[PDB]
Amino acid sequence: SEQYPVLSGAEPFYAENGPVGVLLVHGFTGTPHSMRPLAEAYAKAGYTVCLPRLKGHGTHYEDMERTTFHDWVASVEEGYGWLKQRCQTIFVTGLSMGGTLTLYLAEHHPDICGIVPINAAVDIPAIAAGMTGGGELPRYLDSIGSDLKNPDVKELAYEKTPTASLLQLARLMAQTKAKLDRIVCPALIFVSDEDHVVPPGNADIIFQGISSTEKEIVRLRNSYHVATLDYDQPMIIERSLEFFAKHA
Ligand SMILES: *[P@](=O)(CCCN=[N+]=[N-])OCCCCCCCCCCCCCC
Repeated sequence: SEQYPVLSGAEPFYAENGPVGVLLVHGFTGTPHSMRPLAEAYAKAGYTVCLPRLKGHGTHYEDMERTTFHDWVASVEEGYGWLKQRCQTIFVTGLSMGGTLTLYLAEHHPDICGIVPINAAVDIPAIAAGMTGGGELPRYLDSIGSDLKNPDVKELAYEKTPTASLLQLARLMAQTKAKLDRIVCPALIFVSDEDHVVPPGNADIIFQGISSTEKEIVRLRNSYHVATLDYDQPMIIERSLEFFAKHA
C-alpha cells in the first residue's frame, strides 16, 4: 500500500539459476541496495537468489509507519516461497534487522539449510533508552547516521524513523530472541568489532542462544554496521560462498 515510488536501487532483485537458493534480507529503514552486491556475487556463482524489498521500505518513511513486523515477515516469507518453487536447498542471510528476520525464519522453518546473519539485532538498549527519557516522543525521529568505515559509501536509508516502526522492531526482536533455541541449522555469524548501531554483543547472544551444533562467529575488523557495503565485503562474500558450498 506504499504511496511513494520505489527509490532507484531499492528494487527487489531476483535471479533464477541452480537448485540451491539464497534469500537475502535488508535492514530496518534500509533497502535492497545494502545486499545487492552479495546477491549478485551469489547469483554469479550459480545460486538462485531472492532479495526482496520489505514492505514500507525503499519508498518513504510515511509508508513505513503503516507497516508492522508481520508485514516485514510476509515480505521475507514471499521471498522464501519464491525460492522454494525453484530450489530444494535454501540458505538465508541478512544485515541488521535483516539478520533478525533471518533468525526469525530459521525459528519457523527447520528445512532451511543454513543461516548467515550479519550484525543481526536481538537486543538494542538504545530503543528503551529513548523511550524512557521522560520527554514527549516525536512521531518521526531523525534517523541514526549511516555507519560505515569506507567514507565514500552511502547507505540508502530513510532520514526519519517512525516511532511506531521502532516499537514494531523492538517487538520483533523480543520474540526472535526468545525463540533462538529453536534454531538448529548451521550458522555463520558475522559481527563488526566496531558496530556503532547494533551492539556487537548481539553476536554472542545469538551464538549462545541457538541450539545449532555447527556455529561460528566471524569478526569484521575493518567495517562498521553496514558491513555488506564496507571494507570487509569481499571476505563476507568469500566466507559465505564457502559456507554454502560446504552445506549444499
Ligand atoms: P539495522 O536494521 C540497519 C538499519 C540502520 N539503522 N537504523 N535505523 O539496525 C536495526 C536497529 C535500528 C537502529 C537502532 C537504533 C534506534 C535508537 C533510537 C531509539 C529512539 C531514540 C530516540 C529518542
